[PDB]
This record gives sequence, structure tokens and C-alpha cells, in this order.
Amino acid sequence: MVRFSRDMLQDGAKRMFKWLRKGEGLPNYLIMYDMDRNKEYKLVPKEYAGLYESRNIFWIKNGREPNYVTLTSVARNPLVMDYQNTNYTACPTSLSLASQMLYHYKSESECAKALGTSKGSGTSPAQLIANAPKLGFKIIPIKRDSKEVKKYLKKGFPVICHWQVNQSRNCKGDYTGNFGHYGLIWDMTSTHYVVADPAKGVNRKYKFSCLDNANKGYRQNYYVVCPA
Amino acid sequence: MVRFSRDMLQDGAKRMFKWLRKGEGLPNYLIMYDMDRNKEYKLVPKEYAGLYESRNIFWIKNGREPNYVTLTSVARNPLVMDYQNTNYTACPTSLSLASQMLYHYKSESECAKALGTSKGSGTSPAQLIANAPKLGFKIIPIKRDSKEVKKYLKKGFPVICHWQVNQSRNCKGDYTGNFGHYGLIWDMTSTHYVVADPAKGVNRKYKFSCLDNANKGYRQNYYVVCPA
Repeated sequence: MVRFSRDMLQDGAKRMFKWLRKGEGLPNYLIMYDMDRNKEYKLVPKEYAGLYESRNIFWIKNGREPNYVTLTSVARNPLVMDYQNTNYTACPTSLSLASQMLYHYKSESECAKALGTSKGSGTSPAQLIANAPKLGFKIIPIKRDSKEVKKYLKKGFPVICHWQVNQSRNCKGDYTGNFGHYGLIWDMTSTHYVVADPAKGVNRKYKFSCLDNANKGYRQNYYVVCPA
Repeated sequence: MVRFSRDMLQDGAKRMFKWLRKGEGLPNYLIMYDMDRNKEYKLVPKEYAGLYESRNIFWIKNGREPNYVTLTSVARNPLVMDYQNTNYTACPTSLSLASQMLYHYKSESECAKALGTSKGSGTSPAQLIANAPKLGFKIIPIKRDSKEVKKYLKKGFPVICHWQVNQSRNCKGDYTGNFGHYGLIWDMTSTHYVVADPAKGVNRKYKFSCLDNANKGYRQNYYVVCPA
């Protein structure tokens, strides 16, 4: 089987990140050299997504990058579910999930320190926008409109969503409490956003109007994450 | 709104585990007392599943029990995706996933130590069956048959599956590699097992015949996990 060292994996992710910066979506392939033969491999998207998904499982579960990853699997994207480690870190966790999709992984802890997330007040959208550049990201506040979300998802940029869970109790019903919350829209059906919710699961399906309208009284934006 | 202490959560879990031992499914409610007013609540299944799901998120991400859990959400079950942290701990990770469903959580690491999981051999089905009692579980080997899986899921007992991923490459295709593997069947449709795969995701759907026939040359069982 074929294995790729940490050094090649880091360089490969930086190239993927630099490519995505063009706003033209993911590349058709990723060339990498294996650590045992120093032979060139042309990974198709299901292969590099599978490789980096495997890298990200180890990284998230162990708190440190793997020294190498063997190519064993395929995947649709490199995203690995990652739950918030506190009741106030939904926003840095959503940013860390976005960082996986952009091939520029920053841990939840790294993101929380950069954003200034706090036990007292969580994270505001203003903190997210102003501080994400410290980690290499630019945040584009967009309309809470499925067409705008689709426009940036089609570029490979995931979209942080912000909403009051009590305002989605009846059109979704995941939550019985009253608090503001964040997730990562990483996909869409014809009717629902697919939300990686750091307190529930990677696959929470929200009807476009349910999520769009669940932020009365608060900033009327979503937040696309892209390379800066 | 309402909060439950660590002691209360441990007590409620013991009682859920003892109830499940009857083989008659989940209880219609779970009695719990809040740590603030010490008031009695009859949490319906979606509520006690939501409570312990939130507890298990904290426990899985932080490596320790939360001191309390606020009832904020509802869920279908308490399962939280937990990925393997080595390339050889799929079996103890699947047993750990099962332990969440049985309300007797044991970490991947605890399961690995008890099963005798090793870097060279991983874990054999006999090791799983022989050593699970150390953690409070009994393993029932069943035929590789969707009717048997459904019989035990209906009792609230999840089912560890074992297969050679290369044998499922044409009928499912998550893997390109060659190795033996374990996951946890926690649900079924009319045609598919729903597999929590510690190397891929909580929701991997295998056509019955695809998983059933994917262990040619190896032991022809699945492994029900139940309270001992």
C-alpha cells in the first residue's frame, strides 16, 4: 500500500488551500510523492479527500498530526465530525470544521484562542470576522439566503451559520433550550442546509427558511470561510 | 433550563443499564432529580437520550465526565460518533460505541485494555466475546442475518459487525485497502445496515448482502452487545 509522510501531507494541504483561494473550487487532482518509493502519485478527488479524512481523524482524536497516513479509503470531502469541548465554543468549533474543508486545519483550541472566545459570552460574529485572519481565513458576511450559500459552497467554501436554537424549535426541534448557537453549513439538498452542529452531529438538516429566519433580533448574516 | 449533576447522571445511567438487561427495550421514561431544586422529573425517551448524548459529547471530547449536564436538546439515542485513535483499535472503539447505547459508557482505551487489543493482531472475535464481561457486557454471537440483527436492535442491543473491507469495495466502496475491520450496527432500513464505522463515520449504510458476505474466510457471525 501507499503511504504519505507528514511533510508531504503538510505541503499537499497548503497547495490545496492556495488553490481554493482562486475561488474556482477544488482541483481535479493532487500530485504527491510516497514516503517509501519517492514515486509520484496523482490522487483523484475521492482519493485525496479520503487521505486527508484519515489524517484528520487521527489529528482530532489524538491532538497531534500523524507522522504518515496510508491511503486506505475514499471520501466525498475530508470533513471529520468534531464536537465542541465546552458549552461556549460552538463558534471556534465551527471554524475548525471549516478549516478541515479548506485543507488548513486549525484545532478548536487554536481557533478559540484566536477569536477570543470566552466562558462568559461565547463568540460574536464580529469577533469571528475580525480575528479569523489570524488563522489564515477571510470571513465574508453574506445574506441568509440559500442561493448565496450555494454560490459559495460551489466554490468549495463552507459557511458558518448563526441562529437562536429556540427560534428553530418548531421547524427543526433539535433543541428545547434558549441560546445562540453556531454550526457549519457544508452541503445542501434541494430543500435543506446540511449543518455540522458541534453539539449534535455532522448531518443536521435544516429547511432553508427554518435556519434563515431563526435569528430575529440578531445579525442577519451567514459567514463564508475562505482562504485569506 | 434544568441541570443534572454527575452523581445523578451516573445513577440514571446505572438504572437504564439495569432496565435494558431485561431484554424488553428502553423504558417509557427515566426519573431524574435536578441538582438545584432537587425536583423530580420524568424525562421521556427523547429527553433522556438528549441528556446523555450531551453528557457523552463532553466525555468523549474531554476524556472525563462533565460535572453536570443541562437538559438542552432531544435525540433519538445517546450515541456520539467516536473515531478510533489508532489503526488497530476498531474493535474496542465499536464496543465503546455500544457502551454508549447501553448507558454503561466505557472509553475506547478502557475497552482496548480489557480486550487485549494489540498493534499486531488488532482484536479477534474470541477476544471480544471472552473479555467483554470485564466491562459489564455479554456478547451474543448471532448469524449474519438481517432478521437476527433486527431482533436484537428491537431490544435496544446494538450489534458489532466484523468484515474484510476489501470484500465490500464493489458493493459499498468506502475502502480501497485490505484489512479486517469492525463497526457497530445501531440501526437498519428495509435494505441496509446502518453502521457506525470508527474509521469513516457514524452513518455508513451497507446493503445487507454486502456486509453479510464480506467476511468470506473468517468467522460467520455478528456480535450482539448486551448487559451481562
